[PDB]
Amino acid sequence: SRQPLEYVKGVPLIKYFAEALGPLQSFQARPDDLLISTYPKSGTTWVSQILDMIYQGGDLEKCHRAPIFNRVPFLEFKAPGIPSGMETLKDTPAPRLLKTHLPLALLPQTLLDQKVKVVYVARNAKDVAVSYYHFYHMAKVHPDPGTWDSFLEKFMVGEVCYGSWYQHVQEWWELSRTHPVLYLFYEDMKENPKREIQKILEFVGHSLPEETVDFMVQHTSFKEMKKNPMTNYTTIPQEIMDHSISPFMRKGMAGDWKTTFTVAQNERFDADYAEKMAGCSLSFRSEL
Ligand SMILES: Nc1ncnc2c1ncn2[C@@H]1O[C@H](COP(=O)(O)O)[C@@H](OP(=O)(O)O)[C@H]1O
Ligand SMILES: N#Cc1cc2ccc(O)cc2oc1=O
Repeated sequence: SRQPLEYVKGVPLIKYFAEALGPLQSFQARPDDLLISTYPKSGTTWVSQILDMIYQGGDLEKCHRAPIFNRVPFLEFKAPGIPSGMETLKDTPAPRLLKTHLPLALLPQTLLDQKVKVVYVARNAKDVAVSYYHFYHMAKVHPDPGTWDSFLEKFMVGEVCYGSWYQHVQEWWELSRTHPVLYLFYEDMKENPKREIQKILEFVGHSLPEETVDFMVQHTSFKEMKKNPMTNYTTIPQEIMDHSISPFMRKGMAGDWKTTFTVAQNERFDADYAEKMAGCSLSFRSEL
């Protein structure tokens, strides 16, 4: 493991994800599919759990039928010993929830032709960066992230798995212009999850009772999801993920980046960020 990244169409990737793209070429989307798309560490699991509960009518015992990574197939996923997004998906009953981090340049065209509904979650880049740094350590398939300063440097030039956060959040934002895309923010979800959930409920067309929403709002909170082995990844083998080094469910906070970023890193990050997100309507909250 810890192989360096491989590049495909300008997108750096973990070697195994890269290979995954082959079999991923045969994939056929259905009109009733729903795609969960985020830049890594931006709240994929949060919203996956939310979405699956909606798909099970709120029943909690049904959501414990299997790991979230089995309930929500990971499109580009493939790893040494353990089913590939494509396998797991063969036994996946419709309507299907699917997970991806792929930028548009790599996204299977079938998804756009079938006009598949997309739920996109964005998070502030500073928190994403810190989160991703910690994730790199614990998720052993990735290259050495190095020191934090070193990793922060790569993250600014997009030399991390999945490429530039700046390109990802902006390209799906423009797609939303003209594809059914619910475009959400991690920090809004943090602020008032109930509100975000109604948005999701509306988006997917379903409608659920208050009692049921508050129910979901609470079994989708960080602590509950941190408790639940069907969401905390603690059944994924040690070799792929060691939660000792760092939990998948680490902090779940907005503003955590302030205890990692140095003042110098912050000033340099802010200056470069301006340049890159210039002429863009996207407006992020670094803190609540
Ligand atoms: N229910 C929840 N509420 C808030 N944050 C959550 C959450 N479940 C997971 N997260 C956080 O989302 C990040 C991982 O997202 P993804 O699923 O996209 O990889 C981690 O952030 P931290 O590293 O800040 O803890 C994780 O703690
Ligand atoms: N190896 C590996 C993994 C990479 C990975 C990347 C993104 C993600 O959301 C979940 C992931 O889970 C993994 O097990």
